[PDB]
Order: sequence, then C-alpha cells, then structure tokens
Amino acid sequence: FNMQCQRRFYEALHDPNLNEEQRNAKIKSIRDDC
Repeated sequence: FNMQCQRRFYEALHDPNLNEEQRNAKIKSIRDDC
C-alpha cells in the first residue's frame, strides 16, 4: 500500500466504463496485490 495503490483505487472508483461487478473486482485486485 502506497501512492500507486491510492491512485489505482481512486481511478478504479472513478471509472464509468466499468460496471459494478468489474469495478469491485478491480478494487479487490488492487487491494489483494497491495
């Protein structure tokens, strides 16, 4: 967990292109990795 993870979360949240499921999976991936 650092600046990259923060920015990745912020981006993933604010990503209209993705739906709920995709977005939550993205958040989960960041959180798992970091």
